[PDB]
Amino acid sequence: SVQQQLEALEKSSGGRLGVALINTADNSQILYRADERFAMCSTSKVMAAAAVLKQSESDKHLLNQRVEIKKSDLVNYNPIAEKHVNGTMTLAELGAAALQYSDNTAMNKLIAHLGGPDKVTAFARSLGDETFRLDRTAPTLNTAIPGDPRDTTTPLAMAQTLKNLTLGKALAETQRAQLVTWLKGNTTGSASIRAGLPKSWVVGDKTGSGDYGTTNDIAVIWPENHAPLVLVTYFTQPEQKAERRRDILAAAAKIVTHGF
Ligand SMILES: *C(=O)[C@@H](NC(=O)/C(=N\OC)c1csc(N)n1)[C@@H]1N=C(C(=O)O)C(=C)CS1
Repeated sequence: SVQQQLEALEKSSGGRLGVALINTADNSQILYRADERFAMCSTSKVMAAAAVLKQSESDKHLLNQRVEIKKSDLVNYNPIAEKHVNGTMTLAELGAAALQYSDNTAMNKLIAHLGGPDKVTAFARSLGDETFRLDRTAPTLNTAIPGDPRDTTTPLAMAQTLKNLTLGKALAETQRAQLVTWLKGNTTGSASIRAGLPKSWVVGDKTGSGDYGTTNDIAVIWPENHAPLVLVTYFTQPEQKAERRRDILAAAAKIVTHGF
């Protein structure tokens, strides 16, 4: 069975696997440690970007508002922001960079505008997500220390919220479409969930990487002849310097999407 397959995958993986798939055709779900907390790492950027999109609903000039990028803003990974030092990036461009290239500086600019990590949590709560919590900025929000509650959520919680954000009631249509466009254009998830699905399927996703070999990916999947699927695959390991295992995410995705 699917459950036995996931258990077998986890057993040989040397880590802890968290999976939550929602089939929007009948709202049925495939869950594996779906109620356990996992460090979200960069997958948390979706909530920060969505928070700004929500604001843009009542501020028509927000997305085009320029933000100055200084050398001091650069952190551990910022392939897009680095290209704009001494210049500016609009909030929309920061949203794009944060989601499609997982630019950590872009994420920090989004948090800074919103007023801090706690403001992202407040946004998640307003969506009915009582699990999500953002406590730090990038890159420390990716320490993924075992048992640390900071910057964590559960696979089911994130799956429900991602569904609400991309296919549901969370955002106004234009903003919802914008978030979807950003997710579909992600460049960082080839080897993750996407690697375990038919090549013709359209996918939007946000990956995450951190210490303890934490390897995450959250996605919305559009089959060619079926209703969308929302999938969260989180993976973490016992040693701080473990390698990321995107192959495990691809494997989990293949397992739970069999038949769709
Ligand atoms: C998000 O998860 C973030 N990850 C990091 O910045 C870190 N490691 O990534 C290799 C990190 C920060 S502190 C620490 N011990 N480790 C970005 N996300 C991705 C992704 O997988 O989507 C990146 C490719 C780049 S940085």
